[PDB]
Amino acid sequence: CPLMVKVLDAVRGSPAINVAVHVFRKAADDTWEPFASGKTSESGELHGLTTEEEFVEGIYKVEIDTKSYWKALGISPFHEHAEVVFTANDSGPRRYTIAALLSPYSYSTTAVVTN
Amino acid sequence: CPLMVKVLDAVRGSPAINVAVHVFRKAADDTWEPFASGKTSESGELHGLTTEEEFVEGIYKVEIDTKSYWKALGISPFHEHAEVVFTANDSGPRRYTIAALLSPYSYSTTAVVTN
Amino acid sequence: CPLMVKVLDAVRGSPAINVAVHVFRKAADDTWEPFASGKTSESGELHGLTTEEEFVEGIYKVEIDTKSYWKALGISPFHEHAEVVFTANDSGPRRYTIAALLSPYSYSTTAVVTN
Amino acid sequence: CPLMVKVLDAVRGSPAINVAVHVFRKAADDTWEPFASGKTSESGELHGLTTEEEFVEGIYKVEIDTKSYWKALGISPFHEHAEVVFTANDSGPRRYTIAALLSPYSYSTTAVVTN
Ligand SMILES: O=C(c1ccccc1)c1ccc2c3c(cccc13)C(=O)N(O)C2=O
Ligand SMILES: O=C(c1ccccc1)c1ccc2c3c(cccc13)C(=O)N(O)C2=O
Repeated sequence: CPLMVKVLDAVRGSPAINVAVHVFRKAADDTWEPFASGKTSESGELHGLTTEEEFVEGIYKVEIDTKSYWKALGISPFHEHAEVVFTANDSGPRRYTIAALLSPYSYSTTAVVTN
Repeated sequence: CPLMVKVLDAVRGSPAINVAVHVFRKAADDTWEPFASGKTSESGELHGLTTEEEFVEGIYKVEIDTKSYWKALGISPFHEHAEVVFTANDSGPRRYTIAALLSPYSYSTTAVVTN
Repeated sequence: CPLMVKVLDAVRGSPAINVAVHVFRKAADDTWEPFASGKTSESGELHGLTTEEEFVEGIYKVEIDTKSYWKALGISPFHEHAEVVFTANDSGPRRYTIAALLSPYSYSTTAVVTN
Repeated sequence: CPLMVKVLDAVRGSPAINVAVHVFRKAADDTWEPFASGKTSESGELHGLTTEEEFVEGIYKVEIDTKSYWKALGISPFHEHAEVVFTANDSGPRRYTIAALLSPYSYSTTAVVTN
């Protein structure tokens, strides 16, 4: 897949399993169109969101439902979600791994982009 | 102020200066209503966004224009911006510091919430 | 002070208070010579470690006792400590802020170096 | 392997390739004994450091030579290295992934521990 999302839990030192992830693409009218969604697996990874032909140039938003993840563990976290917004494929097709490392009052996100 | 934003640059080891920050409150119709904005100071800090009276309970979005910052430095960035979305004051008024540490392909954000 | 250390807790969204910090200078024989130490304040900050005269060029180690902090909170940690090792003042005296953001299984450290 | 190290570059959004990594184990006399070493591959991963039978309980230090990585890219970074120190296998054998995300003036490190 040209787009993979990986989510880790910095409290438990584990993959963050069953985290909902929604992907949107900015349409010509500037609205966010639903693009793909899924949940992280037991390895904290979400594969198969899209294909090379569907994943054309554009601005994409990945929204990771971090609040439901923490709430299910009993925690009332700070953030409603973790959103990552980015222009994709501007210089031709690339493969993107969007990684997120989650704590109740902090998160980090990183992209690894390969050709 | 009950809300302060602080932005750091992990490439130069410095405050991130003159970074545009916009704050929104979620409206009854789920749209984002612009509320306050500013540019970070020489210390990477943005003070005076709001007041205790005005900063009522609700869902808030802080959008940090990370792409303009990296463009100003001649460095290719990944993200269009860094967004932080949170519910405020759920258990009473708090002082919020939203800190963001920026790299071209990664950012982290942390909330320091004090009483 | 030319050297300040600031520690934040990503689980509680707070300064990390009463965290032990030890600073060492590398000796001619490659051993670590203890130099200064302290505990972070209510703001997570440790000031007054050293002075401009004393803080000459050299390699310095800051060891943050993250394991004691997490043990005090009843939370199982991964690391024995967080170490930060750096060469100081290579291009002249600077003011260094060493910031660390702590989670039980992850930490980040950043230097803010100003003139 | 029960111990894997993965290193990423937050400036370029890429694996950090050919990074030297040295692992030490604390001996009964409290000294650091060399345990294993290697370099990250094209995927920024270092596999094969040890075996399940060799990787007994103990305190381990992983030193990642982040300074040589940056210097080879023309950058004079803040840190001399990134060190991660941890007790392993205290509650029986586990598999450890030590991940490090590198910027010139910042790094983060995370452990994913699985059973
Ligand atoms: O988020 C921070 C951080 C991110 C990665 C590593 C270490 C600290 C951070 C860095 C520096 C400061 C702060 C603060 C609050 C919350 C986070 C940080 C803060 O109040 N101040 O003054 C910092 O300098
Ligand atoms: O973002 C990561 C990170 C966050 C904080 C500290 C160290 C690494 C991170 C952790 C683990 C993995 C990855 C990956 C890509 C990008 C970032 C990470 C990745 O591909 N894999 O396999 C990781 O395990």
